[PDB]
Amino acid sequence: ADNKFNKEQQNAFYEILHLPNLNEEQRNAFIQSLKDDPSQSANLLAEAKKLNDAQAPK
Repeated sequence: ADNKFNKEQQNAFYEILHLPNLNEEQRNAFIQSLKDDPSQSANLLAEAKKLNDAQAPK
């Protein structure tokens, strides 16, 4: 849990962390990037969401 994020950054953080189809590697990667530059919240969340969706078992 991280409380240094306000709203969008926080949603992005927790959503990326929540993404089940996003493996620990990429999850921790996007999380790291989220923490490194919170300004990329929507961007990283977008990439992570799209990647999570793409990596969704089919």
